[PDB]
Amino acid sequence: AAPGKPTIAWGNTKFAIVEVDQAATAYNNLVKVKNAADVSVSWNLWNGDTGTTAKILLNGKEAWSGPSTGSSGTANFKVNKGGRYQMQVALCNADGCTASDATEIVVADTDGSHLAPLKEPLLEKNKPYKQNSGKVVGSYFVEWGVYGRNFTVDKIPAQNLTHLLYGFIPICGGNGINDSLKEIEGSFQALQRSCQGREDFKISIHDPFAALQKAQKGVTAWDDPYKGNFGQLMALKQAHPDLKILPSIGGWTLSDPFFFMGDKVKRDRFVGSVKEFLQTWKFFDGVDIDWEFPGGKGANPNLGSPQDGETYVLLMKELRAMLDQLSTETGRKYELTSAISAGKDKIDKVAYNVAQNSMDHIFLMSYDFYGAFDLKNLGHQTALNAPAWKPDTAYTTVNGVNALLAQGVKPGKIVVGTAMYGRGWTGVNGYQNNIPFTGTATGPVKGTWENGIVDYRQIAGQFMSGEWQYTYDATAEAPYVFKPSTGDLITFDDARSVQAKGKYVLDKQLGGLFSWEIDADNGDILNSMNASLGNSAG
Amino acid sequence: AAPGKPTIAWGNTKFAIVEVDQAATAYNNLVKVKNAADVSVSWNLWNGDTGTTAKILLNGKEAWSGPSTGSSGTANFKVNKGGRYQMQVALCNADGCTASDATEIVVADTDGSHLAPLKEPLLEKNKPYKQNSGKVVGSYFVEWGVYGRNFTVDKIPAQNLTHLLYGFIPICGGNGINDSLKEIEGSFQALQRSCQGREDFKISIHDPFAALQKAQKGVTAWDDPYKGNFGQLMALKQAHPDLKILPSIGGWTLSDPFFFMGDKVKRDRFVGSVKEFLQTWKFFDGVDIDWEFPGGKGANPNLGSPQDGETYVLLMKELRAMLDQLSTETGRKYELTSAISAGKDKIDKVAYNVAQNSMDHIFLMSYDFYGAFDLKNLGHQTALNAPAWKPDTAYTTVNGVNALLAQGVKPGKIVVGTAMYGRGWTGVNGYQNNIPFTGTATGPVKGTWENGIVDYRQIAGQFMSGEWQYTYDATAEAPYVFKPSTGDLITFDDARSVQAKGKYVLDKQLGGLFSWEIDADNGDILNSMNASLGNSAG
Repeated sequence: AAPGKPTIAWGNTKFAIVEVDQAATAYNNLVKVKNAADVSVSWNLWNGDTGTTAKILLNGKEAWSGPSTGSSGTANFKVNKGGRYQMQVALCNADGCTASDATEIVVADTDGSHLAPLKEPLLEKNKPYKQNSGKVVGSYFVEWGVYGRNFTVDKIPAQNLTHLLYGFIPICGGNGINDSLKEIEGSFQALQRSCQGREDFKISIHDPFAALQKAQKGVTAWDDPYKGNFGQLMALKQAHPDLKILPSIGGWTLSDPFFFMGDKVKRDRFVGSVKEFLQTWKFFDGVDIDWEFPGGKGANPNLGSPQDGETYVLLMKELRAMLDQLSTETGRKYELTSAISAGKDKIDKVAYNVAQNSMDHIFLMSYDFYGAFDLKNLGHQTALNAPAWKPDTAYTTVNGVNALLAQGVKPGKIVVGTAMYGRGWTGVNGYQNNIPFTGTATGPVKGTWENGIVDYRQIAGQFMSGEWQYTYDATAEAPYVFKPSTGDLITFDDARSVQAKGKYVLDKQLGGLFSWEIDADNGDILNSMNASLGNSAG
Repeated sequence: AAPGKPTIAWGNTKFAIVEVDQAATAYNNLVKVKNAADVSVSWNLWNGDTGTTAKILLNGKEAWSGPSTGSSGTANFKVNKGGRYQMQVALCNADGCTASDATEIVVADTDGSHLAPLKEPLLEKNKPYKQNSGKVVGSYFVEWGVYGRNFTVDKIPAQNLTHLLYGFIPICGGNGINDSLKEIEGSFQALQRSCQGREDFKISIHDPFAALQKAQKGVTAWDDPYKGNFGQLMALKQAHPDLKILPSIGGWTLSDPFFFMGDKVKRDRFVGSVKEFLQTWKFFDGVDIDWEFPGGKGANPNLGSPQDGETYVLLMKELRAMLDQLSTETGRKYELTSAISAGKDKIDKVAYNVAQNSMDHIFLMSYDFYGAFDLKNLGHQTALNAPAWKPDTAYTTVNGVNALLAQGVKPGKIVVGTAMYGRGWTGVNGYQNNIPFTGTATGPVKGTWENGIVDYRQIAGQFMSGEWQYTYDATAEAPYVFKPSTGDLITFDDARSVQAKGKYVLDKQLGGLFSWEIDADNGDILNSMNASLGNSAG
């Protein structure tokens, strides 16, 4: 007669293709890319003839086969695709096969193929939109917002975005390569711990704890291979297969390494590490280059050179050539984008009309025009246009857009930025005709996380009541709150300015809108971004 | 300054003192008694000075110590007591110690020290009693009731018992030693699989799957070392520390090995295997010996000898001497009990007046007096007394008790049995004066699980309506249902007969009441057992 029915032995059922070492702090030791997961099963025959051949089946397809020589057995085999499988053990003899009940096993991959969709309800005032305009709707998610700000991937109103940028992936390098990090306590040392044993000019993960190890909704079990931001990004991708997730390389304190990329040896090393990073972390859909800024004038006063524009253009052609190869090997579409300065002075330094051919989108940083970094020159930090009182204002969204169009950049490539925070000053005095902006400040406003910067959420929450006057400047197309008693003044974006920006994009045929940073919004800014571009309410 | 704060690495947190191999069917390979569990921890220092010495603390007491030579570490140490501990990793230097947040680890033992109390609500008609009479209230739980009967440890109304007997632990041995098992399909072969490589005359587990591996409430996780009946018995003991759990060795089909114990070599081997079993499975509180029966007349017609009574008495003195040693080594009290035949003919074969000195309780099997095993002689299967119509009836509870008292057994040692099932016949005919019991049967009643036997629950549920007449015989003190049309007749115990038995115990100063088998009751029998002995309603 046919063999008796085997019983799957209790044992581990979660295996990984890409493994994360749990007692490793250096990137190089933290991640192990294998070709396949090593799976193992054991069975007991409590009752009956043990058959003559034992088989392991994954979804009814044989993964292993061997002689059934006893009451218990163990099979070791390799699984090369991530997913959840129904595993069965079958005992066979000339009279037939007897299969065990199925046990589900999990083969993890950076695909997020083994995960359940992270599908969370929209919070605060976020409202549902359908992404039907065909315009980009983007925002940045910051790796460190998981601590004090406590804004985790599960809180992102994901259906309201087309593009999610992850700030920020660092470039390895010590003294001389990453000095701007030193201004932030423990930041420089964390990068040297993460980069131990790794070559300078290779990409790494800044905070491996927040990125891969912190338990977050959906990746809370001890044995989940991927936890933290990466693990929830994999799951969110299961839930929204259309959302493009781009790693952002660079930023204000992480831009120093780009200034050395004039050396091709270093550039090729960098480009090869990014190819490797995308092959390691499969849920990412391309790369975002946030070099602040070719020519200098970023965090480090000692860097900047006239060669910068050329290295920038070569870097984009080369990344594009590696993304094009990756695309054809994998069958996916990889995007190459870049966040650039909106100042005409910085735009002038690069040949965007040339660089645009390697790029999918150009994220125009049309924010930070004015702030507590300047106490003498007050103005609208993100206005579309120049104010009435100073028509020649240099820093304007339109000046930014016009500079690029002038170079020959196609309008469709340009994604306009919106701020989800305001910048302010305290002690504004000596203003004329009631425009506090004509006065001078004595300091920076008390901020949410840090001085001079305020989360929109808190602006919306506390500063639109009490002594706070509110004015919507309709010439510049920008709002501002002012508290006369203390001279506190804040420049920010609101649902109306965002609407002005959204209509502008439509009129000029620009590419979409993006914002910095999603954690700071209460939903008003994102709702407005979606609405103004013509996305349908869901 | 003091070291930074370490982060416990994700990893296994469940270790075992006594380990169960998960791909082993033979008792000898299934269980491994170690002196201590082997515990392991890893940590990462994401931020700060790694200190100079690393320590592992279990509830603030150091378990391991070593040089802190980096950002990550691993400690391996031994824990010798089961329990749940708050584990912390601390980094120390001359400026102070910095302790991690606590991670709970589980060190499993057969104590059930690592488990949460299995504290389940009473089901069906079970009502709560306080065990204040000081009388024994016992019942048997059968290992195989977990399948078809589907009665698991979580369904036992545990607060309503003083003693729980687990049926049945087998004695190893093949051809000639365990032939009675052969009458039950696969039973003999299961014992040979369990006993592979183990000496004849050593105790084993019949069904290791039901006993240790079947997922049951409270022991459902893959990594719980103890699942099945044993695992839930450990947990139930956490919940009811006062309930005595006794393994029952023997029974109807497992009694054959006792007949060879006249050879001391075999007896000593048996006694040593039981000491070992109690040291392995710590939630057990002594041993129950169910030798059916010294002198023969059990399942095997080829066994029985006049020496049996002597071997029985020696076996009890020797078990007692090993339990007395175990008690003093552990500081616990171990009970030695025995289930014996209530027939005067079988009682006469042993010197109970002598054996009683080694025994805590004698479970008098005052049930099975009559059944479908005899179609010509009908009678009350568990009556206290003789019926009016046959005053000389041999098989009676009182005849059973009287035989022992006559031998000199102390009344206090005697625990009277109650049935939680009925035995019946079909086609009763030729009865006189309306007593179906004066007729003859033609077969056995259709039973619940098997022919001739009915669960009380089903008697209570289906046969006290319809054509079923009901009569309570107040002379014998026993009820019976009869269906005249088919001649179906059933003898059983009910709440009134149990009350009669309970008052008898009180009057005669007997030890308590016990029943066979708890799965079959709906609560009526147990309620009555508790009530009749004078236990207070809770």
